[PDB]
Amino acid sequence: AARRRDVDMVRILVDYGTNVDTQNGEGQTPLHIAAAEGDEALLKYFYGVRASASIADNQDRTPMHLAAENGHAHVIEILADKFKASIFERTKDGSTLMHIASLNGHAECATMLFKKGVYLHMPNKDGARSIHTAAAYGHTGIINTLLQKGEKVDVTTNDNYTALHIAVESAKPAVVETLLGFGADVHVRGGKLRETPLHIAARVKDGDRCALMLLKSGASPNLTTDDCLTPVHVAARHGNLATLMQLLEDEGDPLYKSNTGETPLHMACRACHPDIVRHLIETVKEKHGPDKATTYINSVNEDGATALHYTCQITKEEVKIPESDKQIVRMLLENGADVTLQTKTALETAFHYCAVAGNNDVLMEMISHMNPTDIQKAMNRQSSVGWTPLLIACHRGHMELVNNLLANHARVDVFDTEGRSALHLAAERGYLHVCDALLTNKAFINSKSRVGRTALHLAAMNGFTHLVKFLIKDHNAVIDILTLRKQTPLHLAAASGQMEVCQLLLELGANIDATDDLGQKPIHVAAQNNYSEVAKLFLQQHPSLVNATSKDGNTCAHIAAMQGSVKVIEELMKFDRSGVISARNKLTDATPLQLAAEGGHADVVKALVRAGASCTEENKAGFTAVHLAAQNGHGQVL
Amino acid sequence: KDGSTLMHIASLNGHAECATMLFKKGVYLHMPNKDGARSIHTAAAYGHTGIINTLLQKGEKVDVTTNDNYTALHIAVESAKPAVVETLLGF
Repeated sequence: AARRRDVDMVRILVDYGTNVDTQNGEGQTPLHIAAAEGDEALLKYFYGVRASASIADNQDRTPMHLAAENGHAHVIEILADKFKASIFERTKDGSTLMHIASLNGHAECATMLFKKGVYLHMPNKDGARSIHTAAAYGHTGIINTLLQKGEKVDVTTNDNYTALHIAVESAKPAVVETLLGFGADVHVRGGKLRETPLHIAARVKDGDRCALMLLKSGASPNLTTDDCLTPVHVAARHGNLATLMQLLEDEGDPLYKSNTGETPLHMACRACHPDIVRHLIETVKEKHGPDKATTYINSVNEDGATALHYTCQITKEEVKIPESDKQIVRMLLENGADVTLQTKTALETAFHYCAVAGNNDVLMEMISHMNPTDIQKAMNRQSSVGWTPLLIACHRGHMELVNNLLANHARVDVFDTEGRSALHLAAERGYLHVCDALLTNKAFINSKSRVGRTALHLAAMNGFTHLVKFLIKDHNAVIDILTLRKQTPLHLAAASGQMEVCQLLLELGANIDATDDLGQKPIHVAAQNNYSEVAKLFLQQHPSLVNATSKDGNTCAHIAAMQGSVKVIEELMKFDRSGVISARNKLTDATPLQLAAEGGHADVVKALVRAGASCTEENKAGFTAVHLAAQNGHGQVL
Repeated sequence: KDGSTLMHIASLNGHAECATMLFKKGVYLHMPNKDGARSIHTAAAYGHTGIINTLLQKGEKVDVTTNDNYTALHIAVESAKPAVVETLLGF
């Protein structure tokens, strides 16, 4: 009867003794359904029975609060006749139900809720007052009555936003008209970015209805942000077309220059918007001539960046419009370009950025159409590192792009400052079909770097067994290639300690005990970087009987004593403990306990003393290992 | 396209009896021009003292500036209207 606004059934049912403060599953009271219903008949009937109204719903919508959720005023005054507290609205965010009257927008509720709910001004937990939410949800009459009651529209929040700086965020046009009529200053400031409202008007998606009303009352497209950028730059960023047309119509210059040297063409192009770039070149072509349009396209930001550099850095994931990047490149190349434009610091042209990104599934074609032969002059140049886009694309693994560059016949014999080819980069990152695409294009396997590393050395270093099978099996790469440090990739593979790779190299077979520049049999290099399972491969398979190995310095167990390799010497002692205790170095007469105590590794002492290893083995100088503990200062070994 | 806002038109021609009924009806005090000039700036520009008496009566501080920072003296002296500047000093 309350929600149906039935007064006869409330008089008879309440005359039958019903609950005056009844509660449904939602918790909204029947008197709260009378104030929320906007029916003063059931409000005076429940007020005649003195119905308590403090028990609101689950959303705390009390009789004045749910009556303001409807918009009734006599239900709020009759709620005050039922002693509703008009000074009590809080909902852990500063409810303060003039905000609710600014949520829904009821002026007849706002006047009686001004005489009754006397609070002008109590802000939200964000810091927003009633004009901020009235301007947010777009209720002009509430702004007429709150501005009539007296509150300056230069009011800010905790985040410094004025009423324009919230009404333009919601893009409510006639609200902004009333705020300009109230006396708002269109320049003023923004929160945490220190921004004019045009920087909001060129950022919100619906700004075109509102930004002209910022320019009807006059505003400043010359006004920069904290990062020194016009709102032309902002509409260049956020993809707003008609707003940018209004900004250029209002004598906003497209010729400004950011703190990073960026024109709005640059950051317009980086956000990938075709009609903005189109429109900017169509305006600069008129108001400065096509020559200054060509120098405007070839305008140079900080670190030598032109707009062609900001073409290529977009990707195929963040493109989100199918043929946008291609026609942006058509609008930039077709209207004059400096297609190389070698950058200032990092020496690389905009072509290199194609190989950085992967939108050169399309953009490599589009740039690669409008040059007859100097494409090769673009492809044969090197970066500051010394990189060609073959080195960058093969460094990343954009496979179809590598198929595009090799069909466009770039030279595979380029070299970086580290003496590396594309086989060394793609083999370093481990891509199969990139190296396959190189070797179809007559790449040279067994090339070497400054360290003399081959592609097999890097693939064995970085764990790519399919690339190792691909090189040795598919392309007959030599297995026992030495570095400049005279290292085969079995112990350069055991240097990084990759077990299955060394299983593959021993499955293909090579000279195991081939010494390195330090005379290093492979388990020495396995013991320097203390990979226990790799020594378990070279020793569990046991192809060379290298437990009693010899190097230029010492044996493997001595290096195991040097590193503190209790797992590695646990495997070595667990295989050949009797032959691992008696390790006397032929050059120094040293034992592994002496290098353990000299290194101060107490756990190696626990392992070898746990296996035997009497301490009384004197050196060539003559010491027990206790004396090396005394010389080196390791009391745990003591 | 330049912020017409016909209280400016009442400040162009200078009719106070049109300004009162155009204040109750054309309720906008304050919407500036595309240059940034409000109704006191054009009333002071074209030299109509009674419009400045009624707009100053309706409430608007004469330290108001434009987009180009000119106060009401900084436009009334550009037009060199003397008694306008007298009323602005009285304001």
